[PDB]
Amino acid sequence: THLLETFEMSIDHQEDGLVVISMPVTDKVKAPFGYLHGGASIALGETACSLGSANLIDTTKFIPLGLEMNANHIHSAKDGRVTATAEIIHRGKSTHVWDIKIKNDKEQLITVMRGTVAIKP
Amino acid sequence: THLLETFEMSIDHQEDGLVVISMPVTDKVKAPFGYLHGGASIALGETACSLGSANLIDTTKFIPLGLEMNANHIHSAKDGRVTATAEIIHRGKSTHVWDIKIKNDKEQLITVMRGTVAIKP
Amino acid sequence: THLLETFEMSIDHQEDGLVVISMPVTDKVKAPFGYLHGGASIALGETACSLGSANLIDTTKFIPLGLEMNANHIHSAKDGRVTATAEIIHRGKSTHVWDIKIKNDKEQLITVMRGTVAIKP
Amino acid sequence: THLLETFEMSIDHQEDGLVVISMPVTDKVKAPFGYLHGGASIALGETACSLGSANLIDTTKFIPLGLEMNANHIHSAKDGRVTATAEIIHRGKSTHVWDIKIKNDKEQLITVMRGTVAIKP
Repeated sequence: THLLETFEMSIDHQEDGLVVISMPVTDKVKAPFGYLHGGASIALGETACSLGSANLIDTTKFIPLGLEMNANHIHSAKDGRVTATAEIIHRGKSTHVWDIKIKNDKEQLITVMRGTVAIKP
Repeated sequence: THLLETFEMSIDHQEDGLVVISMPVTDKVKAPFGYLHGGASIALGETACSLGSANLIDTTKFIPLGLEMNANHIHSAKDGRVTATAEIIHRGKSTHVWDIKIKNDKEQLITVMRGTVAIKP
Repeated sequence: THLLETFEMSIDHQEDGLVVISMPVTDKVKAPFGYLHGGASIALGETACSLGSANLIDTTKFIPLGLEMNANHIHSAKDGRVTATAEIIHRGKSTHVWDIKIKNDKEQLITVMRGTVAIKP
Repeated sequence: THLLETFEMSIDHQEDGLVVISMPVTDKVKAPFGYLHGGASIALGETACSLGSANLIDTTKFIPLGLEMNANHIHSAKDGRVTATAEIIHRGKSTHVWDIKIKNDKEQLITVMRGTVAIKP
């Protein structure tokens, strides 16, 4: 699990075109200020659409590869859990485009993101 | 320190408009396939331009807040260290815009980013 | 109207937090290849959020200013009209964040876009 | 031709990995307010990295296809010409990543951009 383990990520739900993953906001993933580090949030998002694209393709002859990621940071989180919901926007043969919304415990948007995943042999 | 300590980041060089930060590529920050997780590289970059903006303002009066971040993933990193060089593009009164390039051991671009930092009271 | 005139843009529908704007796909807005220029589509989207943020503020005291825009180009538009649907994501005091989806005649996603608008005196 | 023609773009310089293209700031390309419309500036940049990728490939067999564009608007352009300078960041087999900086007359940064171009058969 690597990073996924380091961040204590858990997959709450998966279906085709949809991934919901969450993680605890701990000292380990805070910025020094400290509220959850924007980078930690983004890493959760990239994990979510990587898992999604992997679930949508044939693992045996293909591999999903993050190509482009972008993010707006909105509210902050200092405790509880944050939850990322990745929903697919486009399911191209070569690329997938995902929409990711990351919320805290108060249902506030913490980060809004889009990711582009290349599908490679 | 928090995430900065979790990822074992260290500043190699700072001067007005420039930050160079690096970190070792360990299992703790890999994706499960065995290469540095794209989100960890992005976290490195967000950190670099947050420090850079903090270095340009009166921090008794203002805080830097990451507003928008984007990133292209280019080559991968399996081991060694990765290094983020953040150079400022625009130092405005209310927003700073940063260019960040991240490279592995063999000087390959792993990630290129742009970061928009809000300056808040 | 300017560019909005040059592009023959027109507002299909408007309400709080929502803007639907369309334009004809003409030779004037085409890339030298056969289809609508990606930059023309993005200009439609940026106009859409600018109008929406304007509709959400006191236009006699503050003014909306595009700050950051990002776009995925998914499908092509060869003819007919394209339509941008901008829905607001976060309505902050100093920044508005918008989701924009642009579609052609055949219900295909042409462009998906996120736009950040500064609110300023 | 087409949008290039509409915007009166002039290719000022080309070499491998570099494209300099300018255009006049006319009412045609203004926002209503109105300075140069952000979208017009972005279309100029997307044009520059499209031409640059075309210059790098066998256009008897391949075409450049804009995949992702992002942009920070910085200063505004009121009149004269604006100039887009596109330099390549990464020239991959199937995708190219470009930096584009767009300036006005008074040497001010109007727009900074990163463009991701797909190389398609």
